Amino acid sequence: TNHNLHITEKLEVLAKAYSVQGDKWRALGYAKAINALKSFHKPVTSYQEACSIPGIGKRMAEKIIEILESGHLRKLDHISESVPVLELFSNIWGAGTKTAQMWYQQGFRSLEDIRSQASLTTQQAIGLKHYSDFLERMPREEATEIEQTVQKAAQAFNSGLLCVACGSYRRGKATCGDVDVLITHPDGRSHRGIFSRLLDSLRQEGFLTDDLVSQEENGQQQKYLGVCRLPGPGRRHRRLDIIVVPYSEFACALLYFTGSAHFNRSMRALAKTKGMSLSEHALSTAVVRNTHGCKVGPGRVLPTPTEKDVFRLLGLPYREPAERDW
DNA sequence: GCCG
DNA sequence: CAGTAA
DNA sequence: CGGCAGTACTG
Ligand SMILES: O=c1ccn([C@H]2C[C@H](O)[C@@H](COP(=O)(O)NP(=O)(O)OP(=O)(O)O)O2)c(=O)[nH]1
Ligand code: NA
Ligand code: NA
Repeated sequence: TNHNLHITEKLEVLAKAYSVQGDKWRALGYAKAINALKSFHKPVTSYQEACSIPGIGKRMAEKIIEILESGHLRKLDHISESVPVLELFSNIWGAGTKTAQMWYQQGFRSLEDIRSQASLTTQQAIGLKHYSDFLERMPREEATEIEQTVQKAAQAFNSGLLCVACGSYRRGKATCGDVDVLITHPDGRSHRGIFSRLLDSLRQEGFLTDDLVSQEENGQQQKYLGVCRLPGPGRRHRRLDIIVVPYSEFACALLYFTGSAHFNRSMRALAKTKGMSLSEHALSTAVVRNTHGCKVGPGRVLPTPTEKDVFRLLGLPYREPAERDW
């Protein structure tokens, strides 16, 4: 359906350069425009037409028309030579633009440089060991197998636990970057202490191979981010994210964890225009903010038993997970 | 970068 | 806290 | 001019 491939391919290069150099708001603008172009019904053929599309302004319009007339984009030719190396480094899990830029300034140019000379955090060393694996997407059928491994282990010590795979899986994608498993209990209390029992059970059977984020000390753990691998030959290491939530938060946690990320941001932005606030925990009304958009007063939580309730309270038509890519 |  | 991530 | 989402770990 992308009727503007020659344009977007060039804009994506520029967008990625801004992102990895840390100019996140400018990169957000490019991401907004690129999506608007991927979804326009026709080839965009004029400056006046390009401007009419939400997310495209005068500046983006004159880049589009430069591409159309000449097949090239002058700005690409002056992208810093550092950008491919910065992208290489920031694809290490646990390293972002700041770390990538420091490693670059220190003279490193390759993952061999990083391995042999760089200071690495515990997470980054795991990211580097699984560098290729964390860039691959698994078939969704393997995500099912991972969800079932987690569900069988959780339900072995409490059969009442509800487990649901979210993210790209629940949105129906053919491949998945990780598996996002949401766990809750329909009664309202038994979700306490389950992380400790769950993670121990998945470690005893050899399924978890490394931990990236897991605060197991004080019992208030909300998320586990780590690495798993199914048994047998031909298996890769896969990213696993688990969250455990109170039942009263199930609809908002499901909404958050199904995403997409841009869908969540657009929904939360709409809530803010209404004096409301939407998080993974709750939809709140009568939220008080200052002129900068920052919360200065808490509001009150609205009951949201189902995802449909959240849309309804925001004045929105319900959208099925497969329709939430943007 | 866009846009209110 | 800054950095990174979901 | 200035916001662009709202959260949870790490050290
Ligand atoms: O910045 C973010 C990132 C993720 N999220 C939510 C939405 C996202 O779908 C969910 C899971 O995050 P993932 O990184 O797993 N993204 P997703 O599952 O959609 O795609 P994939 O895992 O296949 O890359 O967390 C946000 O709200 N903000
Ligand atoms: Na990274
Ligand atoms: Na995911």
